[PDB]
Amino acid sequence: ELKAIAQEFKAIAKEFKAIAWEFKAIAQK
Amino acid sequence: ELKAIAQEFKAIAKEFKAIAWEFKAIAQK
Amino acid sequence: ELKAIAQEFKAIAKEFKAIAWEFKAIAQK
Amino acid sequence: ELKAIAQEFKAIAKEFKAIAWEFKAIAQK
Amino acid sequence: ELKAIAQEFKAIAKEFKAIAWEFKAIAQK
Amino acid sequence: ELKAIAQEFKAIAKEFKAIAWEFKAIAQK
Repeated sequence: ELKAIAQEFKAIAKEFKAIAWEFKAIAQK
Repeated sequence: ELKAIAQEFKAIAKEFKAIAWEFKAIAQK
Repeated sequence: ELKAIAQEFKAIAKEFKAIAWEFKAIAQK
Repeated sequence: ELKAIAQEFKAIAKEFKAIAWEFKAIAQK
Repeated sequence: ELKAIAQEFKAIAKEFKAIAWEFKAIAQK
Repeated sequence: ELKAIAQEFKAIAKEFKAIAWEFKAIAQK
């Protein structure tokens, strides 16, 4: 299902947004 | 938090496993 | 290095967000 | 080839599983 | 090991390069 | 849509290539 693929990429985008935030904090640190 | 990063990559791995499974099913058909 | 990694993950997150939207568009065809 | 895409996403999932495992080990320490 | 993480991201980059190529061919098609 | 997806995956591949290089730099510290 492409509908499932779309939803899974949406979740991946959310997780990478969080990863970017955490590395941003580590770097600033 | 590195623990947060690790958890988020674990989630990403699980989503890509699902994406691979869906594309495989699409390709099968 | 970590600052650059944080920015690269931020850009990756935005790109996966766009990919998810494109697949969503194809899914609800 | 969709079969190639599916195979490549399967490989990606396996690499991110490994990345999650490594970051978890780093965070543990 | 960050050395392992670096190698795993290098592999991921290679796989996404192939995915991009295959979708480019499907789209052109 | 597929054309845009192909281009987004191409950009993602390049970004993961850069991330891999940055982690490689941190790894051989």
